[PDB]
Amino acid sequence: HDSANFIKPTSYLAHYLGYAWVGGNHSQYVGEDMDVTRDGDGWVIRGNNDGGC
Amino acid sequence: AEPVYPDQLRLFPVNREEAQSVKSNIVGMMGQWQISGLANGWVIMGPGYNGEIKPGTASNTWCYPTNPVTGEIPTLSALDIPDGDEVDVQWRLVHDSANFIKPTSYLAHYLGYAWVGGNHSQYVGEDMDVTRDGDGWVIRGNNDGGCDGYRCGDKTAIKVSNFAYNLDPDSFKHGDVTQSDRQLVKTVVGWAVNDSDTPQSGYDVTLRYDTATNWSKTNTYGLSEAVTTKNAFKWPLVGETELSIEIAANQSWASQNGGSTTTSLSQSVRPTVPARSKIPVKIELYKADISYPYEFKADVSYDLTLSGFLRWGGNAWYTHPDNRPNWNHTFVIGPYKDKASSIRYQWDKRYIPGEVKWWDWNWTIQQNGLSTMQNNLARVLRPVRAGITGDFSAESQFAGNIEIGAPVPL
Repeated sequence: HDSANFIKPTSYLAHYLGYAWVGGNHSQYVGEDMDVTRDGDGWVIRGNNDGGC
Repeated sequence: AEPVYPDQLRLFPVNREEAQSVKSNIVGMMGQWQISGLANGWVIMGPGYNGEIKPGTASNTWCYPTNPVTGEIPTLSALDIPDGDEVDVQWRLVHDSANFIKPTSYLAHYLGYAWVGGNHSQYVGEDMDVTRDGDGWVIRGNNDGGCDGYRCGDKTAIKVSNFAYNLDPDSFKHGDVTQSDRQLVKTVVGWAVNDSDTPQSGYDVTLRYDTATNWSKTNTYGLSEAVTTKNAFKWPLVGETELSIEIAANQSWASQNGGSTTTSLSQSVRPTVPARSKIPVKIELYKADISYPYEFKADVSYDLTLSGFLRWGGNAWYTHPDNRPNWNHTFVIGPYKDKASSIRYQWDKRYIPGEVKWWDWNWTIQQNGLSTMQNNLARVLRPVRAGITGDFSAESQFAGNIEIGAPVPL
């Protein structure tokens, strides 16, 4: 849940390698508007998909 | 950045990540089509907007109070039970109304179980019957006379079993060990002769006895194909004859599983013999039944099982069923063993929506209040200490004997 130390660097790493749509619908920048969820024994971080794009 | 407990929230500071971390609880606590701000231009929308979090502005802001409090379950002092045997201690434990019967009945009531009480009172935990059943105990409301209500004859049942003891290291003692029904297995006698000028200790005699069992199972399948040709010919001297040719092929597959278990036991003697002397030895093995008494001081833990049907008007199960189903659940009152049976683990992890799989404690906090649930759970989980005396017995065990004799000069 650390945005400045964990969420931003990993999103930027994914962006630099060529992955698409690293971000949420409520911002224009990489690593913004990201949702964190608990799934099984791990965690999933993905951009918010509410509204339209 | 910091965990947020929903019971601490107040609609007067709340980050977007904090609001998203606890989303369903915040959405459930606001009216439909209500819009309130979070912080730094972000606002959260109520039901009908599907809980969307989008930039906006508002004067009504959610705000975690400047100094929130910790909601840990308090720890109480131990309860002392008069000394006796295991069953006496259990009987004294399960017949305490103020310390055992009331807290467990209130815990069952708070979770949504129906009819926790007897017919001769209007309050929870009153008019309860205690009975001895097998290796455990059953506590249920008295069902004499009549009652008025939908399925008022289906009283919730509380069951106690699987008692365990955590001994104090320096308190255990045991008495005389006695044997009965002794049957001989095998014996051996021998001599150790030393004719040198120095003491010698290089001698060894060993007796060992083993038993074992085994099992296996096998499955087999197969196929077969055959072609036959038959004709008739006339050959010199033999005359008419019949000639038949057959060719065949087959395939087969098999699979096997098995296992075994072996029991063994051995005895050895290694004497030291003085110079110019001899020593006799003897080893014996028996089967016998063993008995001895013991005593100690320990801490008592047990399993708690609740059985009944959940109320239609609301219950604490995380799916919130409304068809009045029959329910069973077991708690372990003591050291941690599993997540599904640990009250403390579920209570501590109530700020993570993905960990709520058995009981919804935030619902109970909303229904009854934080301090009421804290005190009830503190009374439920109170430690218990007592002194124990008992008896041990077992059939068909092993008994041995090893002897070194006196030296005889050569």
